[PDB]
Amino acid sequence: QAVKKVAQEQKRLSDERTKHEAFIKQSLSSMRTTEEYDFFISHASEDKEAFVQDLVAALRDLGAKIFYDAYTLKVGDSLRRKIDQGLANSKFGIVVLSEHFFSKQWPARELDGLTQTRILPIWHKVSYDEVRRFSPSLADKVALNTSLKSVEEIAKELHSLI
Amino acid sequence: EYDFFISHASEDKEAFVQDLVAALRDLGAKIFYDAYTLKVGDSLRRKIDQGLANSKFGIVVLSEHFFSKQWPARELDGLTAGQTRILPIWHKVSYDEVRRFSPSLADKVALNTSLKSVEEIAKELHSLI
Repeated sequence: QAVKKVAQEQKRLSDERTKHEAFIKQSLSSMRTTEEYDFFISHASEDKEAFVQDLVAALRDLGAKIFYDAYTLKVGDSLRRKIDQGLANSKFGIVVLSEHFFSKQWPARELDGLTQTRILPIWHKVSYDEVRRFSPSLADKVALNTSLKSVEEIAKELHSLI
Repeated sequence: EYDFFISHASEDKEAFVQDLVAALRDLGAKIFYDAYTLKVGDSLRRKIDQGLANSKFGIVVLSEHFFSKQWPARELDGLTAGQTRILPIWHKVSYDEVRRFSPSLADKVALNTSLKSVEEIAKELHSLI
């Protein structure tokens, strides 16, 4: 009888997951509907070899043009000026939201300013409470998750913007 | 008997487990966790079997520290199965890196701390009484 409630929870979790995938796909459709390069990707020094390499390896196979060596954050400058120089070069921009990213200690106003738009944040190995601590607004809104989709699926989803 | 039991790595007990146990105790549920913290040399399947006997439901928290303990593949793929009384919780872990250990566990949907808050996960767990 105890398993039945686990089944009910299972069904609820499944419906919620369905709604979430629908939401992000609907926002990307509105984003595409609304530059020499396709994407640029802002990340920390620690995430570069770990996740970013795999993502650009995934996107370049689909035929996307990216450059990630340029946009490594040293945590010594403004986030705004780093995302605007990339919007001048690329069609879209990606920010990898991780523990290494939040450890740089960025001004609240800039994180509040990260949120049609051409910028797409990707949650990588973070909890909701943790993101809510640095900026509750950034955590409240929707973004891509590495906990929900594989790197390859994420790459296809991004490629739908071009 | 107890309501839940929550197995976990020794590293996540102060970061997430203490918070969840606190939240679930604030909701009137009785759970125990210090007895079900696992060492690198353990049998996952037998440990959960001890857990389903002194409590009604079981919780496994899937984190980098949990996977750093190299469990057998058969014991992660067995978390899934058959009637199921166990509830996995994803905490700060990537999809692809779960696949490295168990694809069957990665395709199964579970509670995700990147989606809900600890208080929200607590309520959502309390719905099972």
